Amino acid sequence: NAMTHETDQLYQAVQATRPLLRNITAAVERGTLREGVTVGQRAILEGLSLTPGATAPQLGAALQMKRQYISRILQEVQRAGLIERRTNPEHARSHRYWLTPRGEAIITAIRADEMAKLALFSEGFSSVELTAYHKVQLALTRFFADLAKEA
Amino acid sequence: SNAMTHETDQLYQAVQATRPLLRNITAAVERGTLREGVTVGQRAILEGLSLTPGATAPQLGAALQMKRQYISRILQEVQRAGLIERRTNPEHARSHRYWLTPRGEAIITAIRADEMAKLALFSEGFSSVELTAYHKVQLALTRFFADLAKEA
Repeated sequence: NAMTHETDQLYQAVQATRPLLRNITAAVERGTLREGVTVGQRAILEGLSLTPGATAPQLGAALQMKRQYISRILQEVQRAGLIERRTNPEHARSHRYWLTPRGEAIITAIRADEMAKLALFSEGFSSVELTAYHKVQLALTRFFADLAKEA
Repeated sequence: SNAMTHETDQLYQAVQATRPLLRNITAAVERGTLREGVTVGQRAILEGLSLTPGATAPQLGAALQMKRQYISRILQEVQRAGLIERRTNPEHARSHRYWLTPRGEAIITAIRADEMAKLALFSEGFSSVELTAYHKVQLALTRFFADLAKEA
């Protein structure tokens, strides 16, 4: 039973993952709507910022999102003039997408606002505490993945 | 890039892991629950009734932050499996109140013992100070984003 206090505490942290994800999404949306876009649209803009010229299937794999969802969001951001499609002379059906200057400006603004807010949050903790958070967060992700594949 | 960029880039990567983490937790938990013959959703209801014996379905819904349709579906599954029972509510007949059966009790106990033993295995890889920092920052982040969502 010597580990009980620690596992009770860790379980409480693990249980906060679900409300945390809901709160991240809702907080993110506050910032994205100021730039006229949704959270889902932001995800696609961030994806194309990271990999200019990606295909819809590639974006789906990178963002771990279903084809249907990627397809809908691509249409929304394209209609809004935030991305453009260029021809793919190697494989014509493999449509490739790039941010437009406006889409670039929007995702840049969103990211700067988000990092400024993360900086605010971080001011309340030592870098040692935050580094421990990161290490444990990633190790838990790994740990549960392994249990799901193996146990 | 100002002096905080390294730290916020790292924290951002941690925040971004929240979605695959929740997926992986759910998948890992399901491995344990199916060994005792139940699903993850069924486990959530058994755990809720373990914590508050005699709860109503709306009370469980509020405690678990789940929709009434979902709670209703799961309550039927566990009742059909003989894991919970409904008792009469002579104060408000409409307000059905539920309790674990001894079988439901055995199952959720077994699931919880297994989950905690696996959390202890994980925890062996870290100092208690690291894990405490994780808990503190986890809960502080939950609050921080809640506040942004309500206020910004």
